[PDB]
Amino acid sequence: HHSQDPMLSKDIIKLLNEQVNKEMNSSNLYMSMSSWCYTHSLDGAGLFLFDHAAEEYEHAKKLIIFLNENNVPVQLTSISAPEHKFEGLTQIFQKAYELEQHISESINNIVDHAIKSKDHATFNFLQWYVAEQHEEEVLFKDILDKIELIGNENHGLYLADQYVKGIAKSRK
Amino acid sequence: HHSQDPMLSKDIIKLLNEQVNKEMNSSNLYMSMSSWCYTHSLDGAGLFLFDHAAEEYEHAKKLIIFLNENNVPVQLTSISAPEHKFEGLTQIFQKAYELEQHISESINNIVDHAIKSKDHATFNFLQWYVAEQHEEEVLFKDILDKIELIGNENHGLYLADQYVKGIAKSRK
Amino acid sequence: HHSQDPMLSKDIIKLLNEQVNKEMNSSNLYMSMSSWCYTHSLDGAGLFLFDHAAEEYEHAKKLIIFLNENNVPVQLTSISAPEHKFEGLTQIFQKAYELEQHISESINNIVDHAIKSKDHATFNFLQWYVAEQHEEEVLFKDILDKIELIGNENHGLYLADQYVKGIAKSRK
Amino acid sequence: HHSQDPMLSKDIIKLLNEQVNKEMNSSNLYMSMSSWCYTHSLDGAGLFLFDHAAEEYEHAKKLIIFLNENNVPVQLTSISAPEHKFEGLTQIFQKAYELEQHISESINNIVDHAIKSKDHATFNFLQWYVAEQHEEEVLFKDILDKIELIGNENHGLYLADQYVKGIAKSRK
Amino acid sequence: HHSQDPMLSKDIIKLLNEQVNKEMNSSNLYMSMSSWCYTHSLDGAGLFLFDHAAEEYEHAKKLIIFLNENNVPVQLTSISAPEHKFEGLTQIFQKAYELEQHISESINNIVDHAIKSKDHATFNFLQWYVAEQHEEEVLFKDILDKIELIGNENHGLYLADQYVKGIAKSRK
Amino acid sequence: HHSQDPMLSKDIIKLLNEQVNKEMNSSNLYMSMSSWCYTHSLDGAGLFLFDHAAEEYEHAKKLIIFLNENNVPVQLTSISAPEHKFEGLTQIFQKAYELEQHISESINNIVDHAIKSKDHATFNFLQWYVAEQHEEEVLFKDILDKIELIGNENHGLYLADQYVKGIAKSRK
Ligand SMILES: [Fe+3]
Ligand SMILES: [Fe+3]
Ligand SMILES: [Fe+3]
Repeated sequence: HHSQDPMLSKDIIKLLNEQVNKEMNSSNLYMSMSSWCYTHSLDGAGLFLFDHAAEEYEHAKKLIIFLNENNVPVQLTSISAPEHKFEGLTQIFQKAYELEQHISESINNIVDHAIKSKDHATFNFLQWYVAEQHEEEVLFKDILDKIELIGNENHGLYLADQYVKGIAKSRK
Repeated sequence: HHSQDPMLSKDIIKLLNEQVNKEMNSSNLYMSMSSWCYTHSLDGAGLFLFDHAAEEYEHAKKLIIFLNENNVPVQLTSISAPEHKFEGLTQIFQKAYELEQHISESINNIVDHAIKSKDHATFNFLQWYVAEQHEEEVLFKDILDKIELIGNENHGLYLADQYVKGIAKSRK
Repeated sequence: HHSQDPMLSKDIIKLLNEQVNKEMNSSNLYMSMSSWCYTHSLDGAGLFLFDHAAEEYEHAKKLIIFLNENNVPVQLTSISAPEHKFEGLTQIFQKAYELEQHISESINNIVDHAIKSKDHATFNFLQWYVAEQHEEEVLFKDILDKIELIGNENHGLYLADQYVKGIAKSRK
Repeated sequence: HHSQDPMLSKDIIKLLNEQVNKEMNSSNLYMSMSSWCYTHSLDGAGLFLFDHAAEEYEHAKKLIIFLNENNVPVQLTSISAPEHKFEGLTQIFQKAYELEQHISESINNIVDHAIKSKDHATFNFLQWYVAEQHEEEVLFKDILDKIELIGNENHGLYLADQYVKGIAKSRK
Repeated sequence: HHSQDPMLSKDIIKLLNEQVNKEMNSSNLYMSMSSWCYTHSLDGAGLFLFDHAAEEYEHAKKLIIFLNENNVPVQLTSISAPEHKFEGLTQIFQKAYELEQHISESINNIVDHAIKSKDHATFNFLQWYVAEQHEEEVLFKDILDKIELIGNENHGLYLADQYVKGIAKSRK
Repeated sequence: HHSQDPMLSKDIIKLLNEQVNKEMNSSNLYMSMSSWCYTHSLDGAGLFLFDHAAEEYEHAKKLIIFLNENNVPVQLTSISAPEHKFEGLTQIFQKAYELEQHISESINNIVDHAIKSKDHATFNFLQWYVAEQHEEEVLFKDILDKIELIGNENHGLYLADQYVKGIAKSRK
């Protein structure tokens, strides 16, 4: 039996497949960061990072669904082993913010390419992912600002972790 | 600051971390199988395997949560790129059933090691996973039985797919 | 008394008027394909196609609305008689799939042209149309995939027409 | 496979098909009339005529449904480009009123022919259409009467348009 | 303490801050136009323009919120004293329509610069403003059309004002 | 057509017009203060100051409405560019408190003048603005006291910002 060919172009397909893989690699990094937090008495950040990892996995799932609906093969490659050694809460969120910047940029690249290809079906699809990612990027900026404002004198780590715990619970 | 040590023993920790990575590998193989289905007109199987893949990741997450609560560092390894090429619906489900059999034995091995090293907190936490995994294994057996009963003469494939679609929709 | 000039530019105006006429054309072609179906015992496909025709005409209306609100005169041209002879269920849905592909492209062209001329009012207006059209194009791909999976052995036509009836009942 | 032959007679079939084409032609004429009004600061009449154009299209769909149900092929022919230049509001509604009288007459002719041929299934079907068309004819007569009562010295045009706008909102 | 850098580029920041100040200038011109209306017995126009001025300030606030969330300093300049003298209702609405045209182009220019520098978070945030501004521009076109249709012979002004009053009350 | 003259005296008119302008200049200063906060990791104060700016703009709007109702021309002059450089959270609220004192005094001056002119309509109108302003002045005193009580050792800025954030949210 004959199945219709992929409804997207080759280049867009490769970009989307790679984006799936990035979100999965993010999801695992955030779980590793979360574990670091949980095993260094920072369960606030641990919870926050664990839930954020599931958001990133949710993005991968949504990209997959869009691939499936366009009859495009999802070609999953490996998910890299995440970094597991960290210096502290601040460094974790500094790395997290940098990652979220990289992810926003990776989406921009696909969106841009959609515009050049005049693939507006894909452009239109992504816009929801653009908006969501922007809010995530802003969130990590805010958390990082806050961790840095509090500092790590005496009870500062505890205060930071309680602040993040509040965000985790708010965003449920 | 001092954070308490891991509350489980070295050997249990190794088995549990192995199982997390194993569930993640399975999850991605199911995603790949799902995509094959979606790109060969079998959207019922497609959906079924997509939802099943998501549920295997949920198992990995549940193990991670248990690890975190016990102050055990999660050790996420690289997740293997799944097989992308399959011969047809029957062979996907034979390979899936065989995988679920292996996952059931993996879990049995951890539970056995818990009994033997007298870790009943772990024994007890795992029971819920034993029961859920057993239902998943039976389900794959039943799907395979049905695929084999229908055959692929004439519109056997369509019928098999619609049947699988019904299962997927009833489980949501 | 003086009425404000058209709020869109000449090129955009022409492309939008041409799209109005094309949607009217496509509506009539789907009506004709629907009638073929109904007069050859395929009332599932006849309903589906009738309701789709109605929806093409709704797209026409929405374009007209946008033209009116911008003080742009609507220039309806002749609608040519649609094709009325067809070879069968598969060939109708093959043709309709190709028409949907062509419509998706005709819209991508308008959108590109909006971007190009910085008419973002019109870009923003079209995005709902891009989204809807994508879902229609996807739907015809899925219906054509299912018809080809089922085939026209024995009661294949019946099964395929009943599947399409299911779709039609579901979309209402 | 054998599909049952048309349930209606040749003559009725031709008259119903030519009525479908007339209603589609009317719909487009009404759209063109609406556009003239919207582009000459007469949005009351613009709305009114657009909505009336949609209703004429619904009449065409209902005739098509009847044909499909009787296993009669629908034969859509060319729909001619409507007139797009008009002299003013009064002329538009004079021309519309004349068209509605012609529409009423063409329906009367089909009903007469059903009686002659003792097609009472058709006669019975047409009754709802006779009733609705008479309501539409009266409506156009009433709007024309009001347009002629108001005049176009001096803010006559505005008052007429506001009155028509009131009707459009009331009927929807 | 270190606070993260502005998340947007220099050129976008300049365009956005320019737009904030531009919306504030417009807002005050609308307030001034409103007052002229209120002091020349045109309280319908008065209300309409007051509410519209308040809504332009809301646009400035929405831009500011976006700037704040991106860690971009808001640069508020002096806001120009508006024109206080006008010739009449028609000339107020001609000048208002011309302003809305300019505001629509200003926004188009920012959106275009976002596409070009691949800032889609900004592109995406702005779309909502494009759509709202388009509706505002159409509204001013429609009001001007109506003012021009009614004229100012006899109680044309009263009628125009009452019409505008109706619009203002329906939009609250 | 003849419009009634202003129902207020010249001196009161000039005072009220100036008060409109002061509240607008306040609104923009508070937004500048708010931006400073938001770009120095103080989003609590940023939110609080942003919302307070909208309260000040609301006062300007209410003064405007009273002018309009008395047939008094609103003669808007420029809104000065606000200060944008600040040393810290304490200095911001020290400047804010001083401003609120100046604003309370400016209202007293108009109220006083109303008493001397025996303009009791205006005296009565303002009393609501007197009460509101007094509560605002007390608020800034309280916030300033609190910021000064907390200090800016280690985590003091964070604690102050969280305290203010609590007020912002309370007052919504
Ligand atoms: Fe399983
Ligand atoms: Fe009148
Ligand atoms: Fe505007």
